[PDB]
Amino acid sequence: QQCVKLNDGHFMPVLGFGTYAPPESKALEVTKLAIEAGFRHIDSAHLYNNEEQVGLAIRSKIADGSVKREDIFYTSKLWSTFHRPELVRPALENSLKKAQLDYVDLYLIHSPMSLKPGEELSPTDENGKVIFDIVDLCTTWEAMEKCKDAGLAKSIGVSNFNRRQLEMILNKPGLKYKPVCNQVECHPYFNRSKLLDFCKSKDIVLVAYSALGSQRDKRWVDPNSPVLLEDPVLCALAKKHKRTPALIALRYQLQRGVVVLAKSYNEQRIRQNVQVFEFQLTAEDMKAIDGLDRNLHYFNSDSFASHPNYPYSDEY
Ligand SMILES: NC(=O)c1ccc[n+]([C@@H]2O[C@H](COP(=O)([O-])OP(=O)(O)OC[C@H]3O[C@@H](n4cnc5c(N)ncnc54)[C@H](OP(=O)(O)O)[C@@H]3O)[C@@H](O)[C@H]2O)c1
Ligand SMILES: C[C@]12CCC(=O)C=C1CC[C@@H]1[C@@H]2CC[C@]2(C)C(=O)CC[C@@H]12
Repeated sequence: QQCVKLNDGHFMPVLGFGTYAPPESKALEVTKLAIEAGFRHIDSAHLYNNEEQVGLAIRSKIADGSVKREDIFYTSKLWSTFHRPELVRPALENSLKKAQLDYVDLYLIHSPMSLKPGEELSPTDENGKVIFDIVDLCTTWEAMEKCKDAGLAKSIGVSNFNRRQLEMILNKPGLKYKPVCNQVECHPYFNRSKLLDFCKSKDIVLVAYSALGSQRDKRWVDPNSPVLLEDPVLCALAKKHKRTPALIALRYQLQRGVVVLAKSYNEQRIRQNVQVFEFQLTAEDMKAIDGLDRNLHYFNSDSFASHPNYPYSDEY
């Protein structure tokens, strides 16, 4: 409903539902709850191994008449072991086959860190470092363009790119389509203000994940890291507005022109998150939240920090 117009003329709802949870179905149940609560933008990926269940949930809410297909904005992502140009369309077609849909609304390069092709999601060496691939990302992008022209994806964009990595695509000779979006880690402890200003200058929408502080998976999160939603400024703002620290975090993104994802597998929290549209943070609230920035990415593991194209080496 509240939507941004993408640089390709398509529209994306500003609030999105995060479908990923740790390997520990449930995806089916909570995705239907999300749609029932009012979410229209649904975020999945090959990586999540949940596209059958998320696709099922969406089609179920269309079949029962709750929504029409054109009312749902469905995103999947090309996994980093499928960057070689010849793998891209088959990876999209397989995503579509799993979801049982004709097209995705949005197909993303999940990460700028190409990995060796194969059946493993993150092939790693004896030293825990990912086995990386040298495929030119511009050729991956050209294959994404062809997926858009084939009608298999209404829009195409990227995820986890820094400014440099974005400029590589933007500066490609023969570029047909700019990415519509860059989906990146973004929250009050890592607000990406410089990258956000850059994206806006290029008509690229910044889409925030881990907007509620991440699920803190022991596999990649520093257990030392502060819990975002325990932040005392966020909790003081929540008390002032009679909302919750989660709502304060989501609303912050909306007011700075960031499209925001929120994962919840809890029925009460799913319904709560749609309340982000019900209230407004003041100019001073926003400045206070801006002051929380610690440049803190919660995804913080050697396995990927070792990768030559790790986006967090650059200033932004
Ligand atoms: N492109 C990428 O590389 C990338 C990376 C990470 C995530 N993502 C996407 O973004 C989505 C969200 O990111 P995220 O998974 O890191 O999670 P998140 O949205 O930051 O959520 C963190 C935790 O917040 C809790 N929560 C939700 N609403 C709450 C509320 N109102 N009050 C208190 N707690 C609340 C949830 O726990 P409960 O489930 O118990 O409510 C959830 O596990 C993912 O599911 C995925 O779709 C993409
Ligand atoms: C979640 C993830 C996937 C599969 C896996 O095995 C390990 C990780 C941890 C690091 C994540 C990566 C996805 C790519 C990320 C988001 C970036 O662009 C920087 C941090 C990096």
